[PDB]
Amino acid sequence: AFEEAEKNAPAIIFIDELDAIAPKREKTHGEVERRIVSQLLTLMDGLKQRAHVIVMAA
Amino acid sequence: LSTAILKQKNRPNRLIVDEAINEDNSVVSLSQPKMDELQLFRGDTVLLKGKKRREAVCIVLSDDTCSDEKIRMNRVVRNNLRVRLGDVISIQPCPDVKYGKRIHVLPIDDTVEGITGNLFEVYLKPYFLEAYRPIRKGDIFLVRGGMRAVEFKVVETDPSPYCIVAPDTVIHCEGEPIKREDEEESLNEVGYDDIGGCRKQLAQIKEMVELPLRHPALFKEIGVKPPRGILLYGPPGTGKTLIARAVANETGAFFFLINGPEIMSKLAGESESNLRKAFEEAEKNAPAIIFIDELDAIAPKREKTHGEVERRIVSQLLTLMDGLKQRAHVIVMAATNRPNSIDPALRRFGRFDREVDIGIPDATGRLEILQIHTKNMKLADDVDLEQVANETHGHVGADLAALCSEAALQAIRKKMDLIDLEDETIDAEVMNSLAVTMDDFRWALSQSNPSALRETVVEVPQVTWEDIGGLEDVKRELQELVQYPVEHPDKFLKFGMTPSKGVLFYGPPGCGKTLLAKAIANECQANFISIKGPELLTMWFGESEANVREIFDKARQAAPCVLFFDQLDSIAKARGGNIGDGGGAADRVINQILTEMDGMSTKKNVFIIGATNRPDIIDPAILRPGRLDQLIYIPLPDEKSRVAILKANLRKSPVAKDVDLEFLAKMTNGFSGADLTEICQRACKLAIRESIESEIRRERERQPVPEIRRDHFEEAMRFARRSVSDNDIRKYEMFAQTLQQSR
Ligand SMILES: Nc1ncnc2c1ncn2[C@@H]1O[C@H](COP(=O)(O)OP(=O)(O)OP(=O)(O)O)[C@@H](O)[C@H]1O
Ligand SMILES: Nc1ncnc2c1ncn2[C@@H]1O[C@H](COP(=O)(O)OP(=O)(O)OP(=O)(O)O)[C@@H](O)[C@H]1O
Ligand SMILES: [Mg+2]
Ligand SMILES: [Mg+2]
Repeated sequence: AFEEAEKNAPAIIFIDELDAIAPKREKTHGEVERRIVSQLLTLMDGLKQRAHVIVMAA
Repeated sequence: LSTAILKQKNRPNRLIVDEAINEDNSVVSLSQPKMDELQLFRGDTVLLKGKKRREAVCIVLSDDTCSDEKIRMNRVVRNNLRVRLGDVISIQPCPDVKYGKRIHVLPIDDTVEGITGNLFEVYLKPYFLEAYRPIRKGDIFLVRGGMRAVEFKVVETDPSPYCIVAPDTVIHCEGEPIKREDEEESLNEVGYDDIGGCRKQLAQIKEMVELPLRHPALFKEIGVKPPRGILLYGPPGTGKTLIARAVANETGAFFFLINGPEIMSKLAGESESNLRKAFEEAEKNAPAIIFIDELDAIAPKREKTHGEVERRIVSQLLTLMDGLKQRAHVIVMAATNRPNSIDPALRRFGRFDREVDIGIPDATGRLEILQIHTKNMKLADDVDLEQVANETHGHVGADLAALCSEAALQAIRKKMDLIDLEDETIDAEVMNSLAVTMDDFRWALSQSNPSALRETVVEVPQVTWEDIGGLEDVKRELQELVQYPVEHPDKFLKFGMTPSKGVLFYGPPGCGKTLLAKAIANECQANFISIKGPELLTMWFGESEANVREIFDKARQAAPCVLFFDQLDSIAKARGGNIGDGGGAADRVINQILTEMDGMSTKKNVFIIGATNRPDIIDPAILRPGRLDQLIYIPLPDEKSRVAILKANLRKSPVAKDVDLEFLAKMTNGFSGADLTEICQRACKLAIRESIESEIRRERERQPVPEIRRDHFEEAMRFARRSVSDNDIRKYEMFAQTLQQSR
């Protein structure tokens, strides 16, 4: 999702049901949820404002 | 118009089932005027629809003896239609029925036994010789002749399913005979008419599941999207799975059943793949219905879940129910008795958006359920299902089935004298005499109890109102407070006053509070829940509140129910008095109790009775209006009440005539009911000691005491003591004065 997001300069990402893939790490009982949250964090940080990719969440 | 879809409109095809005088299996008779109204000729083939999606084909005949509103059938085609006498069926002209190219039949296994010759040559061939009979696939027909008449099932038809058996048509009975049990199970199939007390719920279900699948064009044109997710929720045994079976049997749409825990599989990724396969197979065969029984098994809240596979399954269910909109005609219906345990996101818009509450039936609904369950039994004439419906205050439909089963089992027990279990066979006369009577149903009602109140049930002594002496005003007030709200709510609504739903008993120890509770349990026709004070408290945090919630919920489920709190001050003590000492769980318990007392609507008839001999330490909030409104002072008995108590205790005892109870009442001024009972018990023990010593003396001389006497009571009275002091009485007097001042 993120990669074919940066591939197109005006591309946009929308994450519906953010709480599903991004629960609070303080209260969570699974390794995979924490991994996916941190992976989303790394994907967000990888953006250098040159890709011009806008990510909304609901 | 809520249940308009249940009632069937009067149509020319709609006709009452009637007995046929002379019609054979392949023909039926209708009245000539009604026949002309239907534009039907003699000798025309006719297609009969029936319950549980079963149809038959016959030949319409004109009979003047037949009624116009009635269509005449023999029992064979009635069994082919799964119908009985008094039912309404629709008859239509079956078009382009063709002579059968070949038809394959299978006889029933029981009938073939004892028939040495060929079934075809003896029965089938003369039956179909120049018959030109119309038949359908799956029909069962009986042919007379030989040693025994033989039944047959037309398994295969060509052309299918309707075909005319011309002489050139080849009918053959080779193959495996059909078991009688299979035909019995097919005939005894669950339908919409096997459900009782859920007319409104059946209306909602038919409006949501049957109408969109039959007629989706109407929903498209009116502008709405038909509901996709339907969730049946209710107490156990209320009939959710019964409704699912009825829908599965009586719906033409493809039915897919998902048992919850069956989703799980050992292989990684196989469970959500099983869910995906279920939804894909529903899409392949559309219109489709997916029934998920025990939805809470695979769909708990993801936040509370500690397993990754369970959370992935909940997410897969969310995704599939979201994509259900793309699916053309798949409808997902789920059943659960723990609707609160379901993941909340699954109850949102677009997924399980419709919820049907299969609740506890009322008196008329219980009568319908009893009529449904007793239709096959051999009831006697004296039976009265109306009384049985009125007695079962908390039964849900599984309890009524249990009641019918127990009544029939008692009926069978009454013949265990005539038939021994070790006997190899039974005389036919014993079967002929066997029948269920009203006495058996009354025995069942005596044993019957709601399934919900199976953990709170306690053995209560058989205390009767005549066992209690005095307290006549209290007895009358309690009887009215129990009977009036349940019997005549309309008057209370008319005058605008809600009936009091809370009673507290306060008084000296031993004055008759728990005895009154026992009398209420034995005599009143209301379910009784008696709980000890500290029964609910649990060390684990959050469990005591859950216990209060469970007890109040199962009180509501059994309404009209009486919820008795013996030693209420343990359950409800003054807040802040012991707040500093302890964790604070008792305050949470009392707050939960207050919430439950406030939460009850008046429509549920849950009477709450509290008993305590320490009203001064009852929490003041409990006595506030709306919760435990009526406060009753069970006082220390007076002279007339003491005479009544002494008579009630000695009612079943042999007491000498010269024993004067009036003087005993006079001398025991400050005594309570427990004190008088102790006096009588002491007199009884003295009499028993005298009798035992007399028997010992007679045995000694070899190697009396017909009743209690005046000397026994005289000896017992010197041991007697007044249990309640004057200061104790003054305590309740001050409580009453303060309470009156507050009010
Ligand atoms: N309204 C009713 N009319 C007729 N029979 C009923 C009705 N409700 C229940 N029954 C009978 O009682 C039993 C109900 O069992 P069922 O599986 O339908 O209940 P349920 O609601 O699914 O319960 P649970 O929550 O424990 O799964 C069946 O034997 C059924 O014949
Ligand atoms: N009015 C009465 N008629 C007959 N027996 C009575 C009466 N009042 C009390 N008794 C008898 O005296 C005893 C009193 O017990 P009971 O359960 O009625 O007391 P209680 O009022 O609930 O008191 P406690 O506060 O000690 O629990 C029992 O043995 C009961 O049978
Ligand atoms: Mg069930
Ligand atoms: Mg008591």
